[PDB]
Amino acid sequence: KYDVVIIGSGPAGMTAAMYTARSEMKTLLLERGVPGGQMNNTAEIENYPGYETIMGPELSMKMAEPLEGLGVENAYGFVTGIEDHGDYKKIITEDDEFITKSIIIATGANHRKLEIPGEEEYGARGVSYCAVCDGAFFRNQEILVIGGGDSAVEEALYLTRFGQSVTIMHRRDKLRAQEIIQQRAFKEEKINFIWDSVPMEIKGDDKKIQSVVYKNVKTGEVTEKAFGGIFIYVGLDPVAEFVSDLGITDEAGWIITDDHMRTNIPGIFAVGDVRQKDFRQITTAVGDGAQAAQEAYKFVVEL
Amino acid sequence: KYDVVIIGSGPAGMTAAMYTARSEMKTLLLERGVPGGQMNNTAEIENYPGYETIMGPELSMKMAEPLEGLGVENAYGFVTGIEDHGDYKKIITEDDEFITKSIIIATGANHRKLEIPGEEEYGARGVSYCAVCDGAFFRNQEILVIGGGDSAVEEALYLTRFGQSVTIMHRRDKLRAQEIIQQRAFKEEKINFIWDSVPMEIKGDDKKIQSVVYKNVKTGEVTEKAFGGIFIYVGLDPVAEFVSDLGITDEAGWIITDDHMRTNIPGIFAVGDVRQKDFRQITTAVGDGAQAAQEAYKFVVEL
Ligand SMILES: Cc1cc2nc3c(=O)[nH]c(=O)nc-3n(C[C@H](O)[C@H](O)[C@H](O)COP(=O)(O)OP(=O)(O)OC[C@H]3O[C@@H](n4cnc5c(N)ncnc54)[C@H](O)[C@@H]3O)c2cc1C
Ligand SMILES: Cc1cc2nc3c(=O)[nH]c(=O)nc-3n(C[C@H](O)[C@H](O)[C@H](O)COP(=O)(O)OP(=O)(O)OC[C@H]3O[C@@H](n4cnc5c(N)ncnc54)[C@H](O)[C@@H]3O)c2cc1C
Ligand SMILES: NC(=O)c1ccc[n+]([C@@H]2O[C@H](COP(=O)([O-])OP(=O)(O)OC[C@H]3O[C@@H](n4cnc5c(N)ncnc54)[C@H](OP(=O)(O)O)[C@@H]3O)[C@@H](O)[C@H]2O)c1
Ligand SMILES: NC(=O)c1ccc[n+]([C@@H]2O[C@H](COP(=O)([O-])OP(=O)(O)OC[C@H]3O[C@@H](n4cnc5c(N)ncnc54)[C@H](OP(=O)(O)O)[C@@H]3O)[C@@H](O)[C@H]2O)c1
Repeated sequence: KYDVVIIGSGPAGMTAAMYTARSEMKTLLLERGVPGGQMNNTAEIENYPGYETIMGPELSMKMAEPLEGLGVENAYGFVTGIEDHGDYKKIITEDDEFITKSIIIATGANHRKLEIPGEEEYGARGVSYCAVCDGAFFRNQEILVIGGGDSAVEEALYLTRFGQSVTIMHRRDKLRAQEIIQQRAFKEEKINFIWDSVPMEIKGDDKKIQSVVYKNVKTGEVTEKAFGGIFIYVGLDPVAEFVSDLGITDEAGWIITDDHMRTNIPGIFAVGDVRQKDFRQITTAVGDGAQAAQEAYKFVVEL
Repeated sequence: KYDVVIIGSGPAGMTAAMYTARSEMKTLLLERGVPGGQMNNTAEIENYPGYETIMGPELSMKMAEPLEGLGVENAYGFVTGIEDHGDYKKIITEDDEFITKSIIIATGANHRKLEIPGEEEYGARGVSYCAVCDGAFFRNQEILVIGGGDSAVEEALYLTRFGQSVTIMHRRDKLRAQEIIQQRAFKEEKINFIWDSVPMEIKGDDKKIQSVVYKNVKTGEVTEKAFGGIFIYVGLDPVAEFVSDLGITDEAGWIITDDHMRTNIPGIFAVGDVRQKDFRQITTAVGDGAQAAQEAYKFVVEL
């Protein structure tokens, strides 16, 4: 009944949906939230070719704009499972079932947790995984940012708009982030570093965070320092629970595809951040999405 | 002396160059012509995520804009060859030589010729491979477009701005173009079709084209019909002459890569339309470019 159902309306899904709709495939695009995916949790995007710098939620709106005029059917849905019935597939959401000849899984990735004490307790109250969401709550605070990748370092630079200082705590002595971003952080006067360190405990009063205990990974030295907020950027986990049974995931839970976005299962493709891969960017999301869309067209044509 | 040299400044090269420069790689971007590649020969781009519709040369300018501020060194060059000297590579242009640790080949593809009589003779004078370049010379003419793919059909739709009529001659009875574009052509009153036909001869007076002879591929029926211009869109050939010796090309001349944009030769990558692949779009150009850029960074880091 659908030719293709795309699950997730971040940039990979949105590109896939634009491409399938342009091939006049009967196209359903399911999204649990706001179109844009991670781009809506991104302050400034500088490396999407075509735009010099653009705010994440604006790029999200621009990518979403044409979809309805192309005849993509946009619908709310949280997908909880997928069943392979051979020559069609069923997709289960909270309240619905959808039958389709093909599926493109574009559900992305989620913030990895520290799994330390205080992290859950202070969730609403000092602990954050999203600087554009929460930064303004931390005006004039000493902010801590955990991680040494692109997100940690970019989000620390963004947060300097609000905080008195932002400290980046990284578990080695060399950042993973792109050098251009490293350099901007090195030069920014409101950015401090705690190198070779990991957080051990987030502590507070029963209302909000007050301090963090951490440890040096070369010496075991333990320090406790006051902070008013902590933003955590220690990597990603896959958003793929709805296929855990199906035999298309690696040991960490990422969806395995070949180079044409194909899983094990004929007619189920996966694109973007949810796939097993190293390089997670909007460029490769868009690329993957277009490729899967063309593979779904051919699969459905042949069916 | 360069960390990376990218050859060609279409969207794949431009994305690669943006990414390498952001990793602070000493980056040279060589282009024989105008930045933009094929996008500058494209009238309206509707399927680049982020833009609802944009003229090709404008998207070209937007992609080129940030490169110099990122420290990409933009230079004129027609590359004629590449030598692998093990731990560095040399690139030869008309007048220069460049030494680099890595190379990303982003030189794209060129219009395939019909290789029929009149095609060369009327090159300047009725025969064209570029509608945005030449269309306005054909105002009120009966224009012929050869091919049944995305280019033929889109470029025929564009040309209806100028011609009295545009006829699309395709060698089968079903177009290859995206269905949305097929449908727009079917509905457009100024588009006619000559199905199941191939051109045999382009004829004219010693000044300009006047007629085309063609043949029906199911019956052998031969027809000659008057036209004032012919635009040819019968597919692509690789632009890779400068590596023909090197053992990285297939029998048709496309550059073979794995899924990380790697050739046989360590430190030489290839991206975008020049690669052996099926799906040639700006989305997959940009994707390939970003991936190669990250692979070049790692290669150079390890060297
Ligand atoms: C802080 C930050 C800054 C970044 N900055 C950049 C940058 O500047 N440049 C860049 O190239 N990349 C950047 N990235 C990476 C980029 O955002 C991602 O690579 C990209 O968004 C991945 O797109 P996607 O479509 O695969 O997944 P996502 O954008 O994650 O979209 C997945 C979508 O699936 C939906 N979804 C998930 N589960 C379900 C379900 N069960 N049912 C229905 N819908 C569901 C989600 O709501 C989401 O909208 C950044 C990432 C972060 C966190
Ligand atoms: C008429 C038309 C319409 C199109 N419309 C669309 C569309 O709407 N959407 C879409 O997604 N795709 C479209 N495409 C496809 C898209 O343009 C290409 O996929 C894309 O431009 C490929 O980018 P690239 O960087 O790999 O190669 P290119 O854009 O071809 O760029 C290659 C560059 O290399 C340079 N170069 C070549 N040889 C050398 C040399 N020896 N030394 C130095 N420089 C050199 C060239 O001058 C060129 O600038 C269209 C194509 C055509 C022809
Ligand atoms: N501008 C952009 O293009 C952009 C922006 C944001 C994100 N992204 C992409 O999105 C993907 C995810 O990025 P990310 O930065 O969110 O994750 P990431 O690349 O996995 O980086 C996580 C960082 O946190 C470190 N870390 C992990 N645990 C830690 C701990 N317990 N204490 C201190 N530091 C810890 C990691 O250390 P190690 O380095 O030792 O592993 C790493 O440096 C990447 O592929 C990235 O390039 C891109
Ligand atoms: N909007 C976009 O995304 C867009 C726009 C333009 C181009 N592109 C991409 O760029 C790539 C190249 O596109 P293209 O259209 O230039 O080439 P293409 O996909 O190779 O299509 C060429 C068309 O011409 C036909 N043909 C070949 N020889 C012929 C002859 N002698 N007489 C009549 N018809 C003949 C082919 O026939 P058969 O079909 O029988 O082979 C085919 O239909 C494609 O991958 C395409 O999708 C994309």
